[PDB]
Amino acid sequence: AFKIQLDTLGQLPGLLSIYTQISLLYPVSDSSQYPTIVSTFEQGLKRFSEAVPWVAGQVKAEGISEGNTGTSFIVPFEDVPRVVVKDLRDDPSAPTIEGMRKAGYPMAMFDENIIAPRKTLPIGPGTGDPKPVILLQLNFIKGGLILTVNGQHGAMDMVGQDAVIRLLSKACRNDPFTEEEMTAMNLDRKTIVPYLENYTIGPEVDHQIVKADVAGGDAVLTPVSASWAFFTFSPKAMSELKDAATKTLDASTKFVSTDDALSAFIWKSASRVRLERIDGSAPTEFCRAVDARPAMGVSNNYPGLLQNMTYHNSTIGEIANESLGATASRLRSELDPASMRQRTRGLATYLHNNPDKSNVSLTADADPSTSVMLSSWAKVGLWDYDFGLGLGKPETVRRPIFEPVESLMYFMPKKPDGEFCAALSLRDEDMDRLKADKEWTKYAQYVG
Ligand SMILES: CC1=C[C@@H]2O[C@@H]3[C@H](O)C[C@](C)([C@@]2(CO)[C@H](O)C1=O)[C@]31CO1
Ligand SMILES: [Mg+2]
Ligand code: NA
Repeated sequence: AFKIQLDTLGQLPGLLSIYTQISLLYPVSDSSQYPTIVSTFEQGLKRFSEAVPWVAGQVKAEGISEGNTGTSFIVPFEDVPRVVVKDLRDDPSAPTIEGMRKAGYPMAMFDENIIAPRKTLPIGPGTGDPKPVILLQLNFIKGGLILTVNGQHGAMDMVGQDAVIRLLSKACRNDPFTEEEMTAMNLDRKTIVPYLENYTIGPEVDHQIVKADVAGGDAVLTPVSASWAFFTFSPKAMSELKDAATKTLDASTKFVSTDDALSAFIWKSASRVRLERIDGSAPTEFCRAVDARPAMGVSNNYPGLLQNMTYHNSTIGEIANESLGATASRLRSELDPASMRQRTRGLATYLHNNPDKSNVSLTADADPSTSVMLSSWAKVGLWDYDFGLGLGKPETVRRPIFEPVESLMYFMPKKPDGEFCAALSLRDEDMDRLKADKEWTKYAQYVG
């Protein structure tokens, strides 16, 4: 038995309600291999659960009442995490490995309804019902295997989910866990962010509390037609964007990263096409997800939810028209560790002080029409894991498609050669213009 209070940050209503999904594709040479794939995975899940029982638990809330959104804990559920095994080899609506390869692994070929064990959003059957900490699905497709992992978002951010998956891979291989891994997996969560003393409200929580007169909130489904698409950026395209940004930096900015440069290029490209439907004076906010473990001095192997955002406010015309380096400098300027730490402590403290957490959101004031809400998974280690399956490393690592959430965006785990894959969700008007935009298509290959 275990009763592990979630990270205070994981008590955010918008995180408690969603699952983060990721899919790994492997080629499978012969259908004779599938029974061993399954048994290897089941034995790995069993070994993992024996070492760290909470990975098989569920997230459960208690103390909910009027004006009290309660407190959630990881508590026992089943003996092992649930894996669903699904044979799609003869399903004509399923993808095939050759179809994938020919289309360049599009998001539309990773349909969460077909290849994931549970939806991202709390929509449909069984989303009212236990919330398992992690759920898995093995999908047999013609010539291949799609492994999908779902993580309960209050229990883990993608850095934490990567930590968990990485240890699952070790458990499948029957490789020992290190002492540091075991320690990180068992750190107390409710104390991992030290609170601020005598804190009511401050700039730490700017852009994170919903107000009646300000548009924003969690996973806003806009009443406009929208879609998801992947765009790939070659290692050369990425280095040319980084070069272009580096040449045009603000005087206050010594350097920017590859990630900064692409995030900036997208904000600029989005703002540029949006000029076709709104005035340049229209405000625009970039909300950028940031792993807060380094600022807090926490192990990269901590499997919980320790993430914040940085916020950047300008206007559509300014962002579109300024240099790439000006825009990348905006982003880099908010990454001082001391700042991230103070802001993160402030958010955690505000949450701790307030039984009613219903107004708190990482995108509290991000207007979907003009904003960019981006989370980069570029640094996570998913391209390296083989799960003892004998299939080699993943051929691709892609997020499943789900309902369009206007202005929400992700970077996939960076391919070892340096290729980036960006998932963009935009209203049709914006998406169509972006795809036809020469400055965009110079670097971005549309995949879908
Ligand atoms: C459905 C959905 C998932 C989201 O993904 C990334 C990150 O995992 C948290 C979130 C704040 C996030 C959480 O709400 C985002 O705003 C969202 O709507 C996000 C945009 O930064
Ligand atoms: Mg409320
Ligand atoms: Na050790």
